[PDB]
Amino acid sequence: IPGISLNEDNSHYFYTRAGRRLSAEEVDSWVDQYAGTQVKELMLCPNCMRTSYASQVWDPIWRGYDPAGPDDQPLLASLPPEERVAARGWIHTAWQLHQDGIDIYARWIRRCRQRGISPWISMRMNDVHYVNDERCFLHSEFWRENPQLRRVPYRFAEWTDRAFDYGRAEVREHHLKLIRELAARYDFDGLELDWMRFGFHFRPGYEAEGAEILTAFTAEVRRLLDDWEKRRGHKIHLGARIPSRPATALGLGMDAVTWARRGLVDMLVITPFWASAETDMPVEIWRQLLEGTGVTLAAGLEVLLRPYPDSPLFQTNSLETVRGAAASLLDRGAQRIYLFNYMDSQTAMEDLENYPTLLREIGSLETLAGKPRRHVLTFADTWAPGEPRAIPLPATCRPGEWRAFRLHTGPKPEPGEVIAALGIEGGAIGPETLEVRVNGELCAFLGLVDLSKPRPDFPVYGFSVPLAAMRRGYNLIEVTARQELRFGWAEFLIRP
Amino acid sequence: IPGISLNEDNSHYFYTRAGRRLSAEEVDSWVDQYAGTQVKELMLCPNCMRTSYASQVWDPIWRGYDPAGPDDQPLLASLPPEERVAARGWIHTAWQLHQDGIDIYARWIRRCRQRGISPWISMRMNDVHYVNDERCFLHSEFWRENPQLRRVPYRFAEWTDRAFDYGRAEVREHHLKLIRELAARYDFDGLELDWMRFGFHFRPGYEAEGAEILTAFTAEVRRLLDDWEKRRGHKIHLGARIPSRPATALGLGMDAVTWARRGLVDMLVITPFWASAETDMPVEIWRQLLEGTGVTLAAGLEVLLRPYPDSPLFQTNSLETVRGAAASLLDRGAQRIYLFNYMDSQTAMEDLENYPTLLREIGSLETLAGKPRRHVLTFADTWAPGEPRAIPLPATCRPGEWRAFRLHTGPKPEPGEVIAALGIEGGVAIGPETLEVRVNGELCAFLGLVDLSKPRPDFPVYGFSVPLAAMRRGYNLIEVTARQELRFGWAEFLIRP
Ligand SMILES: O=C(O)[C@]1(O)C[C@H](O)[C@@H](O)[C@H]([C@H](O)[C@H](O)CO)O1
Ligand SMILES: O=C(O)[C@]1(O)C[C@H](O)[C@@H](O)[C@H]([C@H](O)[C@H](O)CO)O1
Repeated sequence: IPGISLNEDNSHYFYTRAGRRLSAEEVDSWVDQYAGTQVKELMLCPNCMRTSYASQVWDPIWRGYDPAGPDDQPLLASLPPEERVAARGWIHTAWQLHQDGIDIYARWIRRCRQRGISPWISMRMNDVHYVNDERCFLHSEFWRENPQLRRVPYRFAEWTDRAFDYGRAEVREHHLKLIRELAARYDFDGLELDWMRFGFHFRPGYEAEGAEILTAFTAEVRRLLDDWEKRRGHKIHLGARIPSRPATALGLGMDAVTWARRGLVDMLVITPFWASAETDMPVEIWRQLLEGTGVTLAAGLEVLLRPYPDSPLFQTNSLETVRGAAASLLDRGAQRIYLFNYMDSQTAMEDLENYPTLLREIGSLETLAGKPRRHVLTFADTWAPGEPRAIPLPATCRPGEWRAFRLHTGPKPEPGEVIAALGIEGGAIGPETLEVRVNGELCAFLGLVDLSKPRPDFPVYGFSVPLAAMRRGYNLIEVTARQELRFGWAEFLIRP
Repeated sequence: IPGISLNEDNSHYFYTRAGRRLSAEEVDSWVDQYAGTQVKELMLCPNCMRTSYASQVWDPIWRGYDPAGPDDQPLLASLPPEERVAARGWIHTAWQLHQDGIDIYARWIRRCRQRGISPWISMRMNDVHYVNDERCFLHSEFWRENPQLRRVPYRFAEWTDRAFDYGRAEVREHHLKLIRELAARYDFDGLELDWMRFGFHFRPGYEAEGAEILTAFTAEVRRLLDDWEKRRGHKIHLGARIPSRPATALGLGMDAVTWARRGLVDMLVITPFWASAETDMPVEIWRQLLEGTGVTLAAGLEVLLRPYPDSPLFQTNSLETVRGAAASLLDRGAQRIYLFNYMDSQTAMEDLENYPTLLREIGSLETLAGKPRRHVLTFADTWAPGEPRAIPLPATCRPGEWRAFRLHTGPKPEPGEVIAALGIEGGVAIGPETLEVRVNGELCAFLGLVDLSKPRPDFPVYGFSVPLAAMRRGYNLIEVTARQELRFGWAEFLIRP
């Protein structure tokens, strides 16, 4: 009964259905796969710097597009020939829908309402994909012509260096124009301000003035949607995506506790940016901060599952690791599981065969109960400028030294097997090279563990955990090495 | 004004006044030095595992002591000779006070009231100094006979591995006996439960059950003081020292937000353990957490000022660096600056001549305005078991890479000089263009080598002149890129109005 909020990105549908000539019936069929699942809300993203619909205030993705022309036309000249094909799929499918008199977002909203799903619009507030290519098709002409509106003029080390500065009245006006348009065009249940595309909105050093500035913006948005409530005759929700820790969120000019205490929002999605799902987020701290405000707190998953920022492995979550992250977060008081980049194809779990089951299981502790789950150690990808970073892996243990890893495993396990699994990097070990304890109790050596994906490219060794040692919430692995060893992977496997 | 809370530890007075014969008048005079300062409360600590007063429920520090005997006597046997002298100064002075019918805490409490100072008792909840020496004088017999009550039986790698397990009913009862005696013997304005000596109270992995346990314990302390409030005829406050970040505080079984919301405590002191003062603590998050509770939030300073955990430097704060910490934390909304280890001698600021000035300035922005201050980058020394650590220094910048440091420098500077000062390790001297330095994106001019007064590193510190208008209220962001590989070991803002 917490349920699932699921995000469809601005590009996916147009890329993956490219070359078909979609009937209204096919377009509608896309909502149906989520019908009768634990999905309460579809968060339909219509935009990056450009819209995928036929906007009158912003650039549609096809601004500059010659439908009858060759791939190397001006709009696409800047990509290599292979990506021209990919990008033209998105551009051409979205344009061809428009020419057919099909508004994909109005169709999806109307289909959502018929199948008993609450339809949301989620707006990217500051997308910067491929801003290293200034002639790139998916940039607004507003962006292209106003380099003086970028947050970091003195350097280009990162895409977020060329993000819009919401410190500028013209940047806030530009984004308010789209919001005004979306609220007039579409009869949604909720607008979501996706601050986490890409989370960086201000000059470095200006984030405190920043926090005042996004609070006043969110209030003007709330007052706008109030007026539309009278025009639509129903309640219209305002939500926001924000970083996973309060100090990083406030540090990036997002004071959500103020937004919450003032009734500017009624839903908040704590999340990482992209580099990995966080399996461990301070949900109970947020619940205390948000107490009495009646905001829905949603715990945001990402599709990738990676042990540390510099890992060369890029694989996704499986049903077992999502079950792990969901069991844990629901257990900490998350009032929704929010999925991002978990779409029906291309950007999606690698075990796509299990997507129907996933959408029917991870919205409730009751449906995850007695089901195999995996609780993997990852990291927070997002930090405020100069904010000290806390990255648990990789971690070297010298001989005679102790290291501890805490992992949140949500509800006390059902009867069955519990394994503490540790990945060792650099080419190793015997049964006594590690001494392993969970909550102080000695674990038996099991041997090499045959992990299914996601998995590291180095040996993972299993330690058997006395079932009685396992506790509700955090469980503490404490290891000592008799040989210098570097860990690059840690999880609990639970098999009821 | 927010003002100052100042903690007197359980051993300092007895050590420093050793061999004097102390009359009631001299004992009282220890308070007077704080009279007319910005100090509002003195936190009088009467205990480690042993009491410094003549307890009837716990071991006094002199349990086993032969007053007439030599230094080489059972109680002191375990120390080497030159530490016997020091320990014995504490033991004999605490004992001799008692023998003369002087209850030092009763005299200090009484004298606090005469001087307009609010008198508090601060209990050490789980002191573990020298638990490596099971024979040591300062351990309780209860601790010595009951190794099965310790929080980590399977290794000894840290003093906190031999701390009491507050998950045991026997450990709670042992600690509640002292509290019950403290409330009956001393008519104090408040009790502080100092959890932060040494912050580690539960078996590894038991910290969530721990959280319910310390809330229930706190609640019995409040119910006990409610009774004494009727007996004594005035309000008695209850406070706690807890970690500096709410995540770390809850991960060690301290759920202070529950204590506040339920009306158990009316002062929380956020603090490091010891290894350094934190110049940067999330005061705004704590104020949001504590909103509408009426709890006083005090920002805890320690006397050491060190740049990273592995630093071999062990220099203290100066007046300039406490001015800096104080300006910053009051400007974020601390309702008290709380001083631990800033005593009148031995455990003291190294520039001790400036102690009277410090006590009349750091408790208000008004008394800090117009004064030179230093804002130094340090680190948080305390982290919950398995909790990932965020430690900004040292930081290595490769040629063409950028590195950011955020330092909270409180109110916008008055007109004057603002220096971003950066210490570079590894026996390198840079040029004026080896570093490009920016503050809130504005290009800083090269000043040269800065002449720092202590605390200072033992490597060169290079000054960058910051345009005044660039300096912002609160956090100010140093961004640096190196044209040669460098390691930073120090960062600070110097503000000279
Ligand atoms: O933001 C993202 O994490 C992402 O959703 C990932 C997805 O795999 C990719 O196809 C889209 C796409 O790059 C944008 O929609 C273009 O604007 O972006
Ligand atoms: O905890 C501390 O930081 C400290 O207060 C520091 C001080 O410099 C030292 O003298 C005392 C003493 O070690 C205890 O009082 C023993 O019980 O400890």
